[PDB]
Amino acid sequence: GDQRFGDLVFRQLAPNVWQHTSYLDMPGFGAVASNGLIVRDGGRVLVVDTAWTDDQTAQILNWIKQEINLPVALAVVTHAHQDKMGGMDALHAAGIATYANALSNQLAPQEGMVAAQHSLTFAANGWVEPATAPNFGPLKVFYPGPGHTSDNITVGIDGTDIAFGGCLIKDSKAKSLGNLGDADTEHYAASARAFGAAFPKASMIVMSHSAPDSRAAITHTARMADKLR
Ligand SMILES: COc1cc(C)cc2oc(=O)cc(CP(=O)(O)O)c12
Ligand SMILES: [Zn+2]
Repeated sequence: GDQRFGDLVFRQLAPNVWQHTSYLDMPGFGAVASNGLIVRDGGRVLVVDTAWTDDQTAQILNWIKQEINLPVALAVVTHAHQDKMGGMDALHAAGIATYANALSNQLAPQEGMVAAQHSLTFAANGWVEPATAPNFGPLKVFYPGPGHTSDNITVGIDGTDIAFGGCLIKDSKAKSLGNLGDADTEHYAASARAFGAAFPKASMIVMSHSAPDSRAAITHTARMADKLR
């Protein structure tokens, strides 16, 4: 079940995979939950996305120390908004190697974010160029095209049924596509479907603002995005 740890929530999704959840009271939008992932790969831990803030991200590291007690080898962050990169300084203070889409690192300063230390680049078909993602273990990084943002990336976990859509994917009952302020509305539907096609065996879809869902999250998100065109 859900584990409350200070102001954060942690939920085990698989033997080696947990979801981290943090909250930011955004004036005009309530207290918004954001989810990322924690993956144990043998004797090390890999993180997908920060929490909203440095303090919350340090608390993620504290939870990892108490519940897993292995070094965090790297973190990858999935676009240049605060819910995904707001805690970069906490990762750096902890000595953790950080990775983001090159475009996310380019956008970070203007978005008020600190850039990751390393830039991922992507082949024309969307798969990460492997030399830019060394030692990623089971994390398979895919750029599906522009959607929630132009830089949004996605992550599958090899050896599990889990894929992470970040803010690109909304749950199967969602009423809207959320914050479209930086979105590519023309390309969103295709990008959502490209995420599903990249991880065809993923039956558990994890996303930024809802609990994990079935693949109906992908079909429903794409069908809603069909309207934006
Ligand atoms: C940049 O961020 C946001 C901006 C605005 C105007 C509203 C928002 O409302 C949310 O609920 C979540 C976010 C972060 P997100 O776009 O999900 O990365 C958000
Ligand atoms: Zn965003």
